[PDB]
Amino acid sequence: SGTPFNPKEEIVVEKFLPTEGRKGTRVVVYGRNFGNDVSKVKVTIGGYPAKVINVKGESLLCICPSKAYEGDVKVSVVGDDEAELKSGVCEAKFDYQYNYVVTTFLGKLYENNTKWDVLAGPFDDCGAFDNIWRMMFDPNSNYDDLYWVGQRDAFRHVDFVNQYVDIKTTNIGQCADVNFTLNGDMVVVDDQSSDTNTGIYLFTRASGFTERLSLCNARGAKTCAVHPQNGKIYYTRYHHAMISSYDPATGTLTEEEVMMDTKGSNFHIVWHPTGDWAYIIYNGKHCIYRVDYNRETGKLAVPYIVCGQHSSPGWVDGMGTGARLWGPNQGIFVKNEAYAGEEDEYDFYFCDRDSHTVRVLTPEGRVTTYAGRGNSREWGYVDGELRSQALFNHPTSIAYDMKRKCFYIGDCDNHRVRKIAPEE
Ligand SMILES: [Cl-]
Ligand SMILES: [Cl-]
Ligand SMILES: [Cl-]
Ligand SMILES: [Cl-]
Repeated sequence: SGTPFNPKEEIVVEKFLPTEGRKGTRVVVYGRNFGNDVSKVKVTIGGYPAKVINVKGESLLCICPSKAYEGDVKVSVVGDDEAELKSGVCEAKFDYQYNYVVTTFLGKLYENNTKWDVLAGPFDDCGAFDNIWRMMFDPNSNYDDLYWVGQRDAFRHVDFVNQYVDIKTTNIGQCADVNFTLNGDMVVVDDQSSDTNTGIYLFTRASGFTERLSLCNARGAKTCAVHPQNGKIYYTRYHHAMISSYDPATGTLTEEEVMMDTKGSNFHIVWHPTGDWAYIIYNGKHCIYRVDYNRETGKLAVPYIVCGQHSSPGWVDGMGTGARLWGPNQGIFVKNEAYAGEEDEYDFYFCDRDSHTVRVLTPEGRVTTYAGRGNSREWGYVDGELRSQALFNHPTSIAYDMKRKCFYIGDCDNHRVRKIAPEE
C-alpha cells in the first residue's frame, strides 16, 4: 500500500518501465494519486484492460494485455459506487511489441487429422475443406464475403456476418479461378476440354449470385484476371501460348492480346492495383513474369521474367532470377507502408505450394520467405511463429483481409483455412 487516493487532486501518469514489451509483460506505472486500493484502480494500455497486481500511491504494477497497439497508458480510480472519479494518461505511449503467428481459422478434422466431413455449416462446425484452390473477397462486401473455387471439389462461401461457410452450387465441373467484374458480377472459369463449350461463366450480383450466364467458349482455361480500369477479363488456355481477353461490357474477344513463351501449363494472372501491369505466375514452371499494359494503345507488352528460373523448382530466397520457386500458386498485392510515396506501394505475397511457404516478391524483384518451413521441417501442420515454428502442407490460395488486418491461407493438404495475424 501507500498514500490514500485524494479526490481533490488529478491522477498524473509520469512514466512506465519497461517502455516496451509484449503481452504478459509486467509494467510498473509511476505517477501521482493512484491510491492504495487495487480493486479501485483501473489501467488500460491501448484501450485494453490490464490486470493490476499492486498499487502503492505513486506506482502500480500491471500486466500488459494483448492488442495494446495504440499504446496509451491510462490510469483511473473509481469510487465505492464503481463510478470513475479521476483518470490520467501518460504523454509517452507504451511500445507494444508482437510477433505475427500462423493460426487455424476454419476447418476441423478427426482421427488424428486423417478424416473430415464436407458440409455447409457454422464457422465452428463446417467440417473441413477438400480443395482451397483460389480465393477472392467480394469487393462490394467490405470484407464480409470470401469465396473460393475448389477445381472439381466444392466452391465455398465464407460469410462473416452470419459466421457460416456455405457450399455454392455452380454446376461447373472444374472451377479453376474466380474474380469479379467492375460491375461486381462474379466470374468463374471452367477448365474443360471442348473448344465449343463455355470456359468463362458469370454469376450476377443482382440475383445474389444465383443466376449463371455463359460469357465465352474457351477450352482448357486456367485464370481470369479483371483489369481494374478497362474491365476486361484476361485469361489463358492450355493449348495456346498467349494471353486472351473477353470484354464483358461489349462481348469483344481478343484471342491474342500478346504471345507467351509457354503453354500447356497452369498460369495465374494478377493485375497490379494501378492496372499498369500484371504478374503472370507460371504455376507449373516455377517462375513469375510481368506483362506491362500500355494505357494509350490498350495493348500488352512482351512478358518478361521477374523471378525464379523456368523449369527449375527449388526453395531459394534471393534477387530476381537468382531466386528459386516451387509451385507458386495464388498471389495478391498488399500495401506496404514502408513504400509510401514510391512508384510501387505494394508487396506481392504468394503461396509457394511445393516449398510449403508463403513468400513475398518486392518491387525490386527480391523474393523472401514470409511463413512456413518451421521446426527444421518442410511440410506439416503446426501453428505458431512464422519461420521458427509454423508448417503448412501445400499452401495454395491467399487473401488479405484489410478490415481485420490478416491473411487467410488455403492450406490444401491440411484441409484448413489458416490465418496470419498478430499474436493475441
Ligand atoms: Cl469443401
Ligand atoms: Cl486481377
Ligand atoms: Cl524473359
Ligand atoms: Cl503503387
